[PDB]
Amino acid sequence: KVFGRCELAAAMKRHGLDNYRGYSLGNWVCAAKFESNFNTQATNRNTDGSTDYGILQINSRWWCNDGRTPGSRNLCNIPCSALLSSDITASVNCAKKIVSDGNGMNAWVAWRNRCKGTDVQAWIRGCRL
Repeated sequence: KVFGRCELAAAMKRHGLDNYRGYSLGNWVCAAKFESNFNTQATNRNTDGSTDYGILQINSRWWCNDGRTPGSRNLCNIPCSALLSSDITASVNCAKKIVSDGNGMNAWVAWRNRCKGTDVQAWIRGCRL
């Protein structure tokens, strides 16, 4: 599924991401935009052999099991395939664990490079929330 901007903002809010660990909804929306272009099916192979999955490009090195990331963990206790669903629950639950891990949203390199410090509220402008 390719979410609309305001549609994703509503789903993220519903699932408890808005101000989670102090990160406003705009931050999450912005991260999703640059991680996946709002596409739940997005996958991207990394140089180290791990793969990033779903709307928030959650990585198989630590967070999910894909069966082809040697030495990796599965700290969210999910198959990485679950992170590709049209329903964002698994991605949101796992994101919450990630953002609690110590470095906040800096875990998402596209958030640090493209969202951090910017006017992230723009991402939820006009949305009925």
